[PDB]
Amino acid sequence: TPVSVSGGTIHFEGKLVNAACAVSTKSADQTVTLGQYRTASFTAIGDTTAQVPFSIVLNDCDPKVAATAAVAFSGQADNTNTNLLAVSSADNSTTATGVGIEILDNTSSPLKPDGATFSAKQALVEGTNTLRFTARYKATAAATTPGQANADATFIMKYE
Repeated sequence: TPVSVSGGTIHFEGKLVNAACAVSTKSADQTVTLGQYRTASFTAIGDTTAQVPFSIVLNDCDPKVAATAAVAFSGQADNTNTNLLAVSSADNSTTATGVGIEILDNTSSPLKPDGATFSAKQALVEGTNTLRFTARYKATAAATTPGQANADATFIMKYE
């Protein structure tokens, strides 16, 4: 018996600015796999899947230029809960409904995906610095439907 599954990926891009730090070329164009989940196991508004880790790696940082770094995220927001990213599918596949994608900083704080809600400021050390995040699905309806649940977002660095 086939199973109904919801899952997909989120793709992140950012500007390559030679500011206080330089963003790794790997981090500035990356795809994070969120997993596949049994659709029937989403049974209530607010159900969430496991947090999937991803990183933004900064190279060649100079704390003398800027003591701290933070990140904001921008994408098309879910209409039911605008603190989540709306999900989409490829043309050959159906889109899941009743879920959005949540991004959290390393303090476990969700970030509104409006391009102006920045993560907790992190102290920089000379050279390479790792900024850690997670992503997951969050149900926006009690009854969800199966399919692909992908998103595209941009990230924005703030050095202070």
